Amino acid sequence: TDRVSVGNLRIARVLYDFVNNEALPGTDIDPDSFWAGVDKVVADLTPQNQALLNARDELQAQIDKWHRRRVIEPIDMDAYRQFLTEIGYLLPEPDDFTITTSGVDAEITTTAGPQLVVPVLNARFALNAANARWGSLYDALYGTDVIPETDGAEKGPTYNKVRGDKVIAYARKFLDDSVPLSSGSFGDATGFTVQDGQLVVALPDKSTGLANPGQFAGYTGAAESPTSVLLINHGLHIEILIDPESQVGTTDRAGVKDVILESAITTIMDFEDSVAAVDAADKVLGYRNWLGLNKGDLAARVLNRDRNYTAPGGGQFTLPGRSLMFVRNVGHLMTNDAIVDTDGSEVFEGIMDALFTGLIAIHGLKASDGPLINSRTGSIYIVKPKMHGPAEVAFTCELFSRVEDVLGLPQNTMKIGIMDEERRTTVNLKACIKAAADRVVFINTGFLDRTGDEIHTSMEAGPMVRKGTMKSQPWILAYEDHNVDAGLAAGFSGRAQVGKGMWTMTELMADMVETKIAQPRAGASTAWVPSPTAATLHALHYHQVDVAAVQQGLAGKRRATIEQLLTIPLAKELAWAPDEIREEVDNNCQSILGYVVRWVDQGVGASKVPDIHDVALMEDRATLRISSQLLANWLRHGVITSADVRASLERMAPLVDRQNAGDVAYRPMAPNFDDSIAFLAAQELILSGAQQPNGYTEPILHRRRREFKARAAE
Ligand SMILES: O=C(O)c1cc(-c2ccc(Cl)s2)on1
Ligand SMILES: [Mg+2]
Repeated sequence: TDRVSVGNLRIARVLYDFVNNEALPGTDIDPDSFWAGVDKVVADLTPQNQALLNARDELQAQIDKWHRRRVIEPIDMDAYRQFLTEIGYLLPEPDDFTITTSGVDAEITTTAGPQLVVPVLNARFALNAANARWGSLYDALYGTDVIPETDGAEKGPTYNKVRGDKVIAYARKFLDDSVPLSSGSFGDATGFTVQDGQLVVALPDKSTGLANPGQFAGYTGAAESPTSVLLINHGLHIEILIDPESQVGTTDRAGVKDVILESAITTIMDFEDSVAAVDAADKVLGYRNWLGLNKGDLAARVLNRDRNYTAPGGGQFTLPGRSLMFVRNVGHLMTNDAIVDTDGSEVFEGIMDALFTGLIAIHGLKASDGPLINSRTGSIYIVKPKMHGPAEVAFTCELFSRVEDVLGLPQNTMKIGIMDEERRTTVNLKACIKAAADRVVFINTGFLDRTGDEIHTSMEAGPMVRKGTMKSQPWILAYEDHNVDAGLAAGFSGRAQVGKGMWTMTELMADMVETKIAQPRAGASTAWVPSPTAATLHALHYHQVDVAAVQQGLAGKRRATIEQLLTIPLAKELAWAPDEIREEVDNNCQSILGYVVRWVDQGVGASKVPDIHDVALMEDRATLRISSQLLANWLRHGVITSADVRASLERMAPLVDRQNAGDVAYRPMAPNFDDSIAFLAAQELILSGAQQPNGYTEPILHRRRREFKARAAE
């Protein structure tokens, strides 16, 4: 074949060449000893990796049997919880502690703000995310529905002045609320001056300074009529751009051209649920973009330089122009044929990701060719998804230690962002944080994956409530609060991020601005957004809410009990009219088909996907886990029949077809269903759902995408 032998490993040539030619030079790692390290790490850690995956299985089987041997009305929580304890699912909670993680950048320890997640296989997206640290508020307001397209203020082929004026008024209001003047409002401002280290704002009748002079952070141009004024509020920068000669500036009372907000403070470059990578060629493409980002030479459009300002006093300084990058590795489950052993057995992809994304990240710790791209404090930031419990966390930390040795990095260089998205992590969260107490830089919650796990875990208990209902169930509200509580009690405030989930409705920005404010109000120092535009709008929330104060107020509170966490989301007796059952089935089948068809046919793992009511959603692969699990649960307990499932898939497929009309490379699923690899993938996810380990959709998706790629190669 086309593989390179390195001890017991057989490495795909594309990967071997990529690493030797592009990734290794400049790192001062001996190529030969790097590869020997790969072979030794893979050999040493593979059995523990497999042991952990079998443990998930054995635990799940015991819970399955517990439910099946019982026939009682409601679950006896006391009994249930004692059972989870005996079998090792629920572990004892350790004593209080404070995390000791060190060498972490300010963006993570201190600054509260939006966090972008983007598919690393899409160079354009990744570049846009990296540059999304600063974004135009005017663009974000004019371009979306945050300013209503009421009569007269609608978006046309060209500039609407009525609408522009609403934009301007909106941002004036933001400035008054965020950086208030001593007297009067920015709405009446006439000009900006810097007089002896102090900001002077001219009003029609008088002039005034800031109510808090310290929020003045700097300017550009001459103090006597600056080209911009830089402000700071809750650690986030705001920049007023001054230019009376611009399209918008000409019509403005102070000649203001735009307001620029520091938005995406950090970004997660994603190798997991937002991308489709099923072989060596797909992995190399992702690795190559990750390398381009870290070397700062990725182009598809390039990376921004830092921003230059004059201090208020008159000196000079500089602010980062790029979002600080994390990478999200895949989790413990999947293998990938980018490397096989002599037996033909695929190597664990999570193990490979640590080695290769870790190797590659070394470049971000040094000079691009300009200044060094990423971490100035010398850290590598890796998000590790889908872990179940503190043993799996300890394993990931040991994998990182071993990689650090192979790479010649100081111990604890590789920091860990722990996703709390699996039930066995949730109920043992404190122990999970403790297992990573010297590497952890965040914890984070989310709707989709965690709900998918909830469904699979109690699959045998009975029929679950509908998908839309899940978002307001006691278990999940408790899960959200417990996560914040565990983080703050572990000393995250001032040290590590406490993060919340993605806003998926990309076009519903008015709704996001209205509702997402709940997350920083709950003490989240960060939350996920789908686009640079959403990052700029969500940044508004951090100007309104003092997250640090919120966190300080929550300290010491125990707002969720183990009993609440363990409250299974079972439907009541006879909860749904027949029409309601049908809507939910259609809803879920459309969700699966819509996402699956792009994934299997085009290898796209994230995009704006129209839902059943044509609302544009940007969800990752976890949308598949939840939908397939709910349908599998409804089929399992006799809520619906296999003909209902079939009929819905067939009803939804043409709909998904016409929803993809704009796409030149799209191939329809209807009417030849059993010919469409994608349609068959969607069906398999449902009918085999209950048998997939923890409801994970990767084994099936990966197989079907590989099958599609093979067909197309003929
Ligand atoms: O719903 C989620 O959890 C989620 C959505 C995404 C996205 C990846 C790329 C985008 Cl662009 S949005 O990542 N996680
Ligand atoms: Mg997830």
